[PDB]
Amino acid sequence: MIVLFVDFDYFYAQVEEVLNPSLKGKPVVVCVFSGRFEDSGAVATANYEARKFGVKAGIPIVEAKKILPNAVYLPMRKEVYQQVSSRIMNLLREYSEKIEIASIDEAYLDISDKVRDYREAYNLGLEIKNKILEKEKITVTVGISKNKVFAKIAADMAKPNGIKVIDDEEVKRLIRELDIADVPGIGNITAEKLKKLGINKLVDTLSIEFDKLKGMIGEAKAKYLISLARDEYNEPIRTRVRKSIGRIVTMKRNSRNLEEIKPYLFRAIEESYYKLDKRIPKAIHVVAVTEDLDIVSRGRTFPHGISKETAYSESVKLLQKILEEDERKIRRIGVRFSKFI
DNA sequence: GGGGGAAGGACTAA
DNA sequence: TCATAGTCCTTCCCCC
Ligand SMILES: [Mg+2]
Ligand SMILES: [Mg+2]
Repeated sequence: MIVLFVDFDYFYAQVEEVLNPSLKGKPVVVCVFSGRFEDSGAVATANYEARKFGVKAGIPIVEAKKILPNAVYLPMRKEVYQQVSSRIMNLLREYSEKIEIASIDEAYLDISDKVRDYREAYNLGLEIKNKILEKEKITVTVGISKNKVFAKIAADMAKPNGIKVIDDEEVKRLIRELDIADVPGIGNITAEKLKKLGINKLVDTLSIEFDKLKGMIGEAKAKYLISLARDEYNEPIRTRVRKSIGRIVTMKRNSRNLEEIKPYLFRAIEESYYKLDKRIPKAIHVVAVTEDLDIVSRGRTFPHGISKETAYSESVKLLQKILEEDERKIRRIGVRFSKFI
């Protein structure tokens, strides 16, 4: 299997550039303004001009302004980025029916039946970068290898505006050298549990007692890491099916007053159903972001489709169940639907 | 012993 | 006042 992975570069920021060419060269910061106070919120992303100085996805807009008070700050326009994204995905289908859209800016193409070696793949990668730059003036990084995971690692190494192949020999090389924390699926919490076992390279997972690793990081991740170690991982590229759709919204001020949170809850439902678009969910969950940031969630599954009417009354029950089972004030409130028919 | 689903918190990522 | 969507893992639970 020859997988080709595509990841758009500093996407939201780059799209803002394409719609306003005069931003080219200046640090650009796309923000999610929460609204409780001027400059409240986080950075969704930044171009490399801004990123070069420490301004990057996740930090408070406040900080970014202290680092680069003169960078361009723009409100995130997801709808716009999503349409640009869809158009790019379509260009990708012209290269393989077997395509997996991982996120708004990531996709895997199984090009096994399109090329015969990593040389042709590489050229096809170039064709793709030029096609996109051409049609949408968007630069992307291409990663090529024998499976989804390494194709993604290839990309991580070559970004931005790059392209890299990781042949079988380099795979085995990485299995021993590559820092295990840089493996897709391994987060901080998991990276830590691993270090606490001397495990710092994939190979180290082959020498350790399984049940020992399993009891530490869970059975699924254990099998995942090992299979990668044995150079055996090869999950198929498959059309993705969003299993759930929801929306969570931050409130002006925290509280635990049902009637004061209702507005937000309902606003979150209207926005969600909209997104549902044709989909009828059989399950629903009300999600809460406590003052301390912990997450409290209570949901329920029904034996049939959920009407917006139901969603309404039902969400209030779940909301209160949360209210009674947690004495914390709520910072953000949202809803989430799943188990579509 | 395990198929299978429902619920709640974990974990990645974003 | 710093703090922005989704997928699974783990557990209990009915039950063949
Ligand atoms: Mg990405
Ligand atoms: Mg990207």
